[PDB]
Amino acid sequence: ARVAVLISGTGSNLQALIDSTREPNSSAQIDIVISNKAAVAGLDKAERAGIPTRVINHKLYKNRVEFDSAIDLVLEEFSIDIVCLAGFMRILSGPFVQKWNGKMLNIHPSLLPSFKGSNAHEQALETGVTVTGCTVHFVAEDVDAGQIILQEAVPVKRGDTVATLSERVKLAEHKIFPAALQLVASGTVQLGENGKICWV
Ligand SMILES: Nc1nc2[nH]c(CCCc3cc(C(=O)N[C@@H](CCC(=O)O)C(=O)O)cs3)cc2c(=O)[nH]1
Ligand SMILES: NCC(=O)N[C@@H]1O[C@H](COP(=O)([O-])[O-])[C@@H](O)[C@H]1O
Repeated sequence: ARVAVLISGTGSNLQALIDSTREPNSSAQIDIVISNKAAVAGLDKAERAGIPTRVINHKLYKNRVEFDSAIDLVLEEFSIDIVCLAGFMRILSGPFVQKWNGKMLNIHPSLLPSFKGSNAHEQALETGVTVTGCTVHFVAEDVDAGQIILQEAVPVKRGDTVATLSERVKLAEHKIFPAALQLVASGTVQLGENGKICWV
């Protein structure tokens, strides 16, 4: 299966996916990396790995649908089968999500359904949980509400900050995102016709 990875920043999740998809038994190949932001470290990581990159600046588009259309054009250019959102921070439009239904995965740094949104660690710390984690899910129109593929729990230590908690949770993200991508790319896991996860 042919994979696009969408990023907005550092790209540690991208790097873990590069490493995993290059293992001999990988059912996935990363063929394009798309950032909505110029000059982020994730682009350097892609270039170092010899993977093509595109920058599609959302600020240059009148609305989400036009921006998503520009992304979709590149996905078609590279005959992409599966999209991974890896630190990509834009909400995607309904029609784009529908087109890619069952083919698009996101990593989120909480145990969904807790702490949806862009500041999950801030929320986890404010709430005072002692266990947080990360989630890979299929992307549905409602943000962070699509079907869960894998999760991993991560402890919150007393005195944690976003810096220390995010660091600990990223170690888990780097395990479950490659594992989830392999499950979907191999056809082991799919989004069922009933909209529920199906393990074949
Ligand atoms: N339809 C849909 N889109 C998705 N995009 C992402 C991946 C991103 C999930 C998130 C983005 C934001 C958000 O508020 N984005 C802002 C910009 C934030 C920023 O400037 O950094 C926006 O898009 O206007 C909060 S969580 C997941 C996901 C999903 O499940 N469904
Ligand atoms: N709303 C999605 C979200 O918060 N994504 C989170 O952004 C970070 C990106 O790190 P990376 O650029 O090093 O992969 C990761 O923690 C990812 O789960």
